[PDB]
Amino acid sequence: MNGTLDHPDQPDLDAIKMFVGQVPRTWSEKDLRELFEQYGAVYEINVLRDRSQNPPQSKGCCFVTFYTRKAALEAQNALHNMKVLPGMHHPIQMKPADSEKNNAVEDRKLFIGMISKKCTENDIRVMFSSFGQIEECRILRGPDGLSRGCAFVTFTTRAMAQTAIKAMHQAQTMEGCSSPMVVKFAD
Repeated sequence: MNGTLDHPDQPDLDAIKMFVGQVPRTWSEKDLRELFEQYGAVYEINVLRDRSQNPPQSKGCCFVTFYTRKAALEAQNALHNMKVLPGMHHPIQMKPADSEKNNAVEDRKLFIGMISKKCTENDIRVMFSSFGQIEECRILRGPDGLSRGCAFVTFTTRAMAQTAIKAMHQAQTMEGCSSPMVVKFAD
């Protein structure tokens, strides 16, 4: 028969989801499945294109779902949120559930190069708290006796993060240490 109980055997979507961008698409769908099979036990694979017409065209995107999450672990080492291919002329991008990359912190990153030695990591939070909600606060200091002068920050909304730039990048500590200050979103 045919029925979409949504949970005929698996009462949890704790399996695994994968998203790919810029895939050769030089082969068929079934054949494509084989490629993902090398990462574990696949289950459902769908490739987008939309009747492969002119207005749409195969966007080279494919998402696969597995049945053995344990097997999916290996795939992470094989690709993870960041993957690198030869680069000759056959690039493909494989990432797993961008919504739960786990490395959501990287989603919003700020980089500071020159900061006052009298700056602590949590202390940095205080200044950034003036902007909005902060996900993570990081500072780099050396046991030389003071902070080497570098800091990393993670900010909920990129827009809010941009504000920090104006507060630092467009201000500089020309009063406490008398030196330009640079802060920019990671890339």
